[PDB]
Amino acid sequence: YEHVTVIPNTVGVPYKTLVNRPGYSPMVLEMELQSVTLEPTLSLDYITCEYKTVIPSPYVKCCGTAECKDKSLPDYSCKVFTGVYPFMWGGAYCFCDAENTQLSEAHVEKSESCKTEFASAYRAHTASASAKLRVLYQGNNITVAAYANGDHAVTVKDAKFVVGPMSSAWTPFDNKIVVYKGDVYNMDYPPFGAGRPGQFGDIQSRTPESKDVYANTQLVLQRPAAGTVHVPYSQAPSGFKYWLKERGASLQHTAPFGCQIATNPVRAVNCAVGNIPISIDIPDAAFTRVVDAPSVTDMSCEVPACTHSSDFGGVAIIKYTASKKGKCAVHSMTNAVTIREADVEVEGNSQLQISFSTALASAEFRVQVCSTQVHCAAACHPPKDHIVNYPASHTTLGVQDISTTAMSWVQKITGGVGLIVAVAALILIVVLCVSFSRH
Amino acid sequence: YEHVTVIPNTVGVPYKTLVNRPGYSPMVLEMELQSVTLEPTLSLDYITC
Ligand SMILES: *[C@@H]1O[C@H](CO)[C@@H](O)[C@H](O)[C@H]1NC(C)=O
Repeated sequence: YEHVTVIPNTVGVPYKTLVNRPGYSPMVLEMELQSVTLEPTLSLDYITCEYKTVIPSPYVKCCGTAECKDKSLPDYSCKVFTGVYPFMWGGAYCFCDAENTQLSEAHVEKSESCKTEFASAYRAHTASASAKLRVLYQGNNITVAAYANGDHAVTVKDAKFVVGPMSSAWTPFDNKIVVYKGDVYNMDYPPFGAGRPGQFGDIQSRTPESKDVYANTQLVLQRPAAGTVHVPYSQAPSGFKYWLKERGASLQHTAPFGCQIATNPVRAVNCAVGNIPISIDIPDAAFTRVVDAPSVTDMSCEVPACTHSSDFGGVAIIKYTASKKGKCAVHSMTNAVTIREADVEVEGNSQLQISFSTALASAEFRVQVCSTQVHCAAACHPPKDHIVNYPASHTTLGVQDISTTAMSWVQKITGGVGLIVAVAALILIVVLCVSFSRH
Repeated sequence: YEHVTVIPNTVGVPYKTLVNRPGYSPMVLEMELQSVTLEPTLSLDYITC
């Protein structure tokens, strides 16, 4: 047998789905979402890290002049100066008072630290869904894992489960993302080869190991301090290290629906959006012919007390009489109320208790068991607490709601005098019809 | 659970107060006044003999 259902995309909220098959006892299964993972694409746009500035020993000269020869290196720069008269510990370096010259040059390269610490920019666009389910089958909890895209089919305990596709294509991610060691950020990185100094992307590297790099750091030299031998540099401050200082809030806090985000691999998990379709092919072995199930008769219901709450605040006692000892499923056919229990053993002329959750001020509903219906009417009361920690979406109430006793009040209010006014209009128009024929 | 009540200021007369809580069996408590003491201020104006 094949059964298809749909459930809200929520985690930790048990769901009852009643599959019925003529000629056999109908059975209701409990399905729970352990977690749902969304794996986005991974197109590594590039990486970046802190840079090291290499400035070899400056070239000094006397009574002669140096010269700049271009170097095919990133952001390589050079300069010359004249008239410098450096002094060392033992005295002047050389005699030429002003005929001397100084040549300096520098460049910037990647740091070995990049091999361990860095920030990587990807252009992830799409994603795939995988999920974990817990199912109450034959009186035991069973775990299943499958891709929640409507394609993956999984066989367990002789039954075939298919999940997905996700109703909503929404994702918390973005086309372009930047990832640190364990943090993710939605942020539009500058295009490769156009890094703006002092900002993210100031140095661009294709891979942590690729020797080729790109840089933009305005490396300008300056005239050295008089009387000293040294090289000054106007090295641009590293925007990469700085961006780590102003990273801002991570996406695990800014993600709508709070989809928890992990790494290695990067996934977004546990966000409630849309719903999921599930198709279950269940072999008939689990199915039991109706004759096998014990009968039921003399059904009475009572509610000693009930309390509409996020928990199972409602308790109902039912008196039942059955043919023989045996298991029997229990369900509520009204979505406004949910029942924690799935089935129960029935011996005969006995009673039982059931714990349920509702949201109506007055709970008036039918309950199905052993292919029989029993009414239940009660007046719940508001609990004391206004907010709770654990989640509970079972007790969902639409705009339609039970006015309870006040229902009668509005039923009494609905009475109007339109009938009498129409009667008066008819009477006047007829007594006029003596003179009013067809106008 | 919190319950508030008021009882006449009298001694030796038992009082029944029924506290009820939905979802549980209501319970009625017996409260009796053994005695009530009023201690006034003490500002010794003076003494004599
Ligand atoms: C299934 O999970 C529920 C959750 O609390 C647990 O109480 C129960 O013992 C588990 N096993 C079953 C229902 O067989």
